[PDB]
Amino acid sequence: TGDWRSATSLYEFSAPDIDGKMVNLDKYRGHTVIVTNVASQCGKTEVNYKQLVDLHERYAEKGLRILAFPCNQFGKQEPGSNEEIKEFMAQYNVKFDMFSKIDVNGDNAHPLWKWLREQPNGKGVGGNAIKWNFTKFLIDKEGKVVKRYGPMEEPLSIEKDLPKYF
Repeated sequence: TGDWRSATSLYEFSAPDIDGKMVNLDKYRGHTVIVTNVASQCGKTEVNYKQLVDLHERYAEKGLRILAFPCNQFGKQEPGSNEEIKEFMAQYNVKFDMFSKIDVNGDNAHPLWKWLREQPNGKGVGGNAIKWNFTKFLIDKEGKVVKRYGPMEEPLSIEKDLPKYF
């Protein structure tokens, strides 16, 4: 319907986790959140998964949550099923929150990702499309997008921004 456009925070959305269960994202109320689109066959798959796991291990106890959305729109680098994707992330000891595969660009993009890219701090410079695998959005404890990091920005580079939003 498009009726997601009236939302003004992360907490108005729901999305299915990687086991297929619908997660109401208002569960993240009051937490600091990173949302990222992931892929298993990307040149930066390893550095992003290793460093997202490191961020989660070190900062979950400070209220950080990480929401990972698989996406096959970037070089068909997430071709596997949700069950295969779940198995893949086990080699990295992923313990943050894993979601079912989605599109992030175009008319079929999941409404959460359409919304993320329309935010004042989520929309980028000359257009808001997701450029490639492992874009990250940093979301504050009120559910607002505060920063967007591109595919080349390694997760450890979010660390310098993260604690101030605690």
